[PDB]
Amino acid sequence: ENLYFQGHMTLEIRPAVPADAEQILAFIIELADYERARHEVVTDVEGIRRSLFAEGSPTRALMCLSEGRPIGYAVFFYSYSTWLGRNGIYLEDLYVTPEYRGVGAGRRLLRELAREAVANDCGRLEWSVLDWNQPAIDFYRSIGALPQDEWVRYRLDGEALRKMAE
Amino acid sequence: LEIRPAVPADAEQILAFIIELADYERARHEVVTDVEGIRRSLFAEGSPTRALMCLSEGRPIGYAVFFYSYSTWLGRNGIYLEDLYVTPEYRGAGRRLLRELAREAVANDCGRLEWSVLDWNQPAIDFYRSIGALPQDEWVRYRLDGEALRKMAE
Repeated sequence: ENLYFQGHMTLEIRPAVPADAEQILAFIIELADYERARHEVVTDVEGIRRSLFAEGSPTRALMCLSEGRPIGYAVFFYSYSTWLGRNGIYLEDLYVTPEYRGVGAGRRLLRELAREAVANDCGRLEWSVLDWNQPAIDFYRSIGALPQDEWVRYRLDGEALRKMAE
Repeated sequence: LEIRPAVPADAEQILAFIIELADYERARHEVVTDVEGIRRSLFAEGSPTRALMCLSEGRPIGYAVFFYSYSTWLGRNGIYLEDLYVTPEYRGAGRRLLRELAREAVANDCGRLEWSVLDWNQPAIDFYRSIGALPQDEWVRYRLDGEALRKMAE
């Protein structure tokens, strides 16, 4: 004998502010750790605070909270399609703490980005997922998102980038 | 050869090149915009997107289109290169366009310069390999557009 029932909490989504930096970094680390890349986080709180909230930063961040109490975040920026001749939005990070993965916070963050895209005349909302991350893939497939698997992303960074400039 | 920022007057030439590139990428039919649409978006007041023109002796020979990304791991902006193209009769202009983008990346405190390539496009892959670029092939890009995007918003 036991009993299951629905609980209801009011959740909040708001734009992030400079004071959110320490929490945002905390969540960035948690996400990177889930993505098996903890060691790749090389920034610090002031690095995040300054770059994310610079005047004319291309990047925007949202916080998700419960009587908050932050429970998740998203970081995104505008992209462009030359084929559509329209801006798009690219979602870089999306994360909800494990404890709160059932309440629909992740989905609503993604929905609000979609609303922003449509409201701003954008052709596409896009993001990336690790090929081994089947739970996330299942979710993205379920909402009608489609893989762009003909494309491979290439990167210049570190010394190779410096040499290309020099 | 000359590399310069694109201006609204370049829109016609940019679109012609966009179509040339799309055609090579086996996607000519995906270009659904006109010059007007390019003007209104690419050259909108407050536009997040930039373009570079490559010219040889006053003649436009190629272009790039790019925007700023962000790495939460690095705590740094990056640049994402959407389009890079040099017309056949002039194919080292492409390398020159990339150099300018890299210089822009370095001056603007960017950690990464990135772009995408079709897996069948071996000439592009060969070129990118030759400049020290590395494939980020653990990731798959996902997209919502059209009805799926509209329905998600609602």
